[PDB]
Amino acid sequence: ATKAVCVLKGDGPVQGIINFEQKESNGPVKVWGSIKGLTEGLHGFHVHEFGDNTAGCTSAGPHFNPLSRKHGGPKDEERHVGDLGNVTADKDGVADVSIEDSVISLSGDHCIIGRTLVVHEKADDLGKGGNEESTKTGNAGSRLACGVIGIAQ
Amino acid sequence: ATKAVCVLKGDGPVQGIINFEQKESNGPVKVWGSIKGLTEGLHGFHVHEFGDNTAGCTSAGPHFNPLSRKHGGPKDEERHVGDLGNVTADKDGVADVSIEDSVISLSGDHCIIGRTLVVHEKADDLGKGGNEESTKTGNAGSRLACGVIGIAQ
Ligand SMILES: [Cu+2]
Ligand SMILES: [Cu+2]
Ligand SMILES: [Zn+2]
Ligand SMILES: [Zn+2]
Repeated sequence: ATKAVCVLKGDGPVQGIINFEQKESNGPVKVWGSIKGLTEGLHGFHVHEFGDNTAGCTSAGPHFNPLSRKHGGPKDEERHVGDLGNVTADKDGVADVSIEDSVISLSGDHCIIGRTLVVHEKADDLGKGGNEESTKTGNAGSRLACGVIGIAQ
Repeated sequence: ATKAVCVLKGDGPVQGIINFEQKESNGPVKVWGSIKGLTEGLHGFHVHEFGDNTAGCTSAGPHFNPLSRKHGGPKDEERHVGDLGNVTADKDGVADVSIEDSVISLSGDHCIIGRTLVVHEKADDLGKGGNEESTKTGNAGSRLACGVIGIAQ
């Protein structure tokens, strides 16, 4: 009955709280919460490798990718472990996050705990961009707000 | 060669960066870094249970204590896993942290990764206080600055 939580923060107005809940060690992880201060529309949303906030969000490194694969959408089989795809922001800048994912986990090889969650400038093209970069970052742009994923009560 | 890192931050002037490095899974963890904005003298210094920063440092919960023991100094056998004792601050407010500890770990049962590090108002009395509270918190007072412990490169 594992739970985790993460406080997203950054240099600008983007901030929020995102919760994690994995009922069973082998099972899927529900991800939910509310991010605000976001430019209206789609935003990239990924778990990055390092829980390092030394030099801001940049220190977090690249997309969490322990199985050494190419970038993709969450439904895609060929994806990064940390590729949680997009989150959608409404008029007044709020994004009411509600994802459910089976690749990430709060335990084991795929353990995201102690690593960084990151919301992004532009939308994640889910790897279907055609250019070189789309296969890596998703062309989702700069890092607006981020936070280290922590064990929750 | 597992490494971790943590950015200590808070409501007031206290801030800093603390590094972790465990060369071997079964071995001790070197803790080092630099905290500043500290009142001159001793300060309590502990790993708390939860990586929760929702409602500030208070969300972190109590001292990390999976073996259900009483508070103590780091050298004491009867201690909390997360009891790293004290850190010393010099005149100009700076505390050059350099601990080495064998109870905490960056892997397994004692895994501190994904949990919160916390620097304190007063000094930790290392459980020798005689009162009720010294057996729990170390009488080290309020939480000045804290941060979630994250996986580092
Ligand atoms: Cu990303
Ligand atoms: Cu403490
Ligand atoms: Zn990716
Ligand atoms: Zn304690």
